[PDB]
Amino acid sequence: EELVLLERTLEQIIFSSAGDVNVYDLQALCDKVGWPRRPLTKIAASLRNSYLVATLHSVTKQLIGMARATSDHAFNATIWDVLVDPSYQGQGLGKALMEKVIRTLLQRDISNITLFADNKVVDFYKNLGFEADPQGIKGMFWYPRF
Amino acid sequence: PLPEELVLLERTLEQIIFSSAGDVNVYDLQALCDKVGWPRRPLTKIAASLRNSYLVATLHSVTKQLIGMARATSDHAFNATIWDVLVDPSYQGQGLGKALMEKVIRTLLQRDISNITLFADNKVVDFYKNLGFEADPQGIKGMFWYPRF
Ligand SMILES: CC(=O)SCCNC(=O)CCNC(=O)[C@H](O)C(C)(C)COP(=O)(O)OP(=O)(O)OC[C@H]1O[C@@H](n2cnc3c(N)ncnc32)[C@H](O)[C@@H]1OP(=O)(O)O
Ligand SMILES: CC(=O)SCCNC(=O)CCNC(=O)[C@H](O)C(C)(C)COP(=O)(O)OP(=O)(O)OC[C@H]1O[C@@H](n2cnc3c(N)ncnc32)[C@H](O)[C@@H]1OP(=O)(O)O
Ligand SMILES: COc1ccc2[nH]cc(CCN)c2c1
Ligand SMILES: COc1ccc2[nH]cc(CCN)c2c1
Repeated sequence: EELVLLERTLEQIIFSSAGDVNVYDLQALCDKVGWPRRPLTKIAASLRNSYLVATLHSVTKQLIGMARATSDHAFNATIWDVLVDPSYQGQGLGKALMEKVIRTLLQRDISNITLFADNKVVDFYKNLGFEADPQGIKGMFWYPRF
Repeated sequence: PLPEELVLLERTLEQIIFSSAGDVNVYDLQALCDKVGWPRRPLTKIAASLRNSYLVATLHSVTKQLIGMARATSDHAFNATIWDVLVDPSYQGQGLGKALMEKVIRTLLQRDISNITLFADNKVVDFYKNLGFEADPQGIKGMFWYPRF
């Protein structure tokens, strides 16, 4: 559940599966990457209803990474909202976070791990093993507004 | 407002009721899955997936026979994903799949989930395009981790 990813010095990055994510901290994190504000009670509703909530913390605690997944607790998991503090990207942390996400889902016996990737991020997930439109399957949205 | 359960159609020589009540018997479901050719899954895990599905929607043939089902997970606020849309082959081609999906979308809209998603086999993509679903908007790709299919 908890786990020290790395340690540096001039700081240790901790990965957790607890979901101890305070919605104010996550609102800050989201703002840094330019995601639009959303009602904290709705954010909190979506975290409370996420089968998996994974976090990166930089204890010197500061939330610097998150991923989450909805699942039907049996067959299928979908990964929404993975993000790493901009001051921390390029350090291999997005990779680490995802890698424990996939492992934790595989341990809970979810064999169908899916996501929806934006154009500029598809190649980061292809590296980790994800494969777009396998055998022609297509991901579809009802009247999107992106 | 769309009620929890309602009657879609009336024919004789049988009415067809939709419901989002979610009370589907895992046995009946297992048999419907057999008909469409699906391999059988462990009942306790099917039971777990229905239990953990935000929306379970049924089509029954009163005269109760399960003839249609769709389900969706969700995070209760933002996103929803529709899995296992299926209709008994004897009742396909009647507009029942179309009817079932429209109610699913409406229910998810009423609960104010605005991001409604699914993953479509190649053969069924046009079916969902008819209903307003758009594939790969803005380059977004649906991805799977090491798919075995
Ligand atoms: C969630 C969705 O549905 S879409 C994804 C949402 N994510 C976002 O775009 C929000 C902001 N993004 C981020 O937080 C980060 O850019 C992330 C999560 C995409 C990646 O974080 P980073 O820390 O930059 O990635 P990390 O440092 O772990 O790099 C991992 C590997 O992927 C590579 N990589 C990083 N970014 C990208 C990219 N945009 N495209 C391709 N490869 C990339 C890195 O080079 C590295 O490769 P290597 O291990 O082979 O050297
Ligand atoms: C579940 C997923 O996420 S992927 C979908 C997986 N589903 C399956 O493979 C299970 C087996 N297949 C089925 O259950 C059925 O084919 C369904 C549910 C897809 C369709 O059910 P049906 O009752 O046959 O559909 P319905 O009668 O409502 O057909 C509606 C319309 O869509 C059209 N349509 C039906 N099947 C298809 C198809 N495969 N591709 C494109 N259009 C189709 C029909 O011709 C009909 O035309 P209309 O525009 O005149 O109405
Ligand atoms: C509503 O959540 C989703 C789902 C899929 C998505 N693809 C791209 C984005 C933009 C943010 N990278 C996004 C958001
Ligand atoms: C072949 O394994 C998988 C994986 C996910 C699936 N969803 C629905 C089905 C029935 C066939 N479409 C299915 C099968």
